[PDB]
Amino acid sequence: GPRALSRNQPQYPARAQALRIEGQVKVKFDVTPDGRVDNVQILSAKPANMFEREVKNAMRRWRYEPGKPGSGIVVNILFKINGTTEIQ
Amino acid sequence: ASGPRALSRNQPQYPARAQALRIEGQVKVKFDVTPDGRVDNVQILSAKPANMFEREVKNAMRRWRYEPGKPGSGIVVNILFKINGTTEIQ
Repeated sequence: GPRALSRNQPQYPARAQALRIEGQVKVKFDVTPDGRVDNVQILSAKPANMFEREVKNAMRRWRYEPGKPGSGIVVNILFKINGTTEIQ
Repeated sequence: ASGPRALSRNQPQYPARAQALRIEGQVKVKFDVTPDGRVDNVQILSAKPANMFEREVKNAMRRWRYEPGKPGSGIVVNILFKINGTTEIQ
């Protein structure tokens, strides 16, 4: 059913980035026939009180094809800290 | 411009311990290039934090390959170990 057109990545909260805190947020939502996200609910957020606002802010930006609704869709959003190298 | 030119420069592995501790670092190296195109006389000029990145830097630089027949001395490179946050939608 629902077909995503744009799913903006959330901003990594600056505090969490500075502290090198990883997280996971599991979210349930509906896709309306207008192609918008609706009825967003945070199923779990670990650690909590850190990533939820940026997750909800990103999901308001998401767009799906109109005329193809669906309800009770679950996504998992991962906030990852990773090490990379550079030869200068 | 002049001097030894690299054919291959292997990126160092991020040490597991450093990944686990989510720490960054920097290593500055001075080295020579032999006629066979190998790195030699590796000198660590700075390594911060200490006792974390030196081994993986050295192990990578022994893999590097330069043009043969064009030796040189005193080449300097800076190696960064960077931590950044990324996101994934699943």
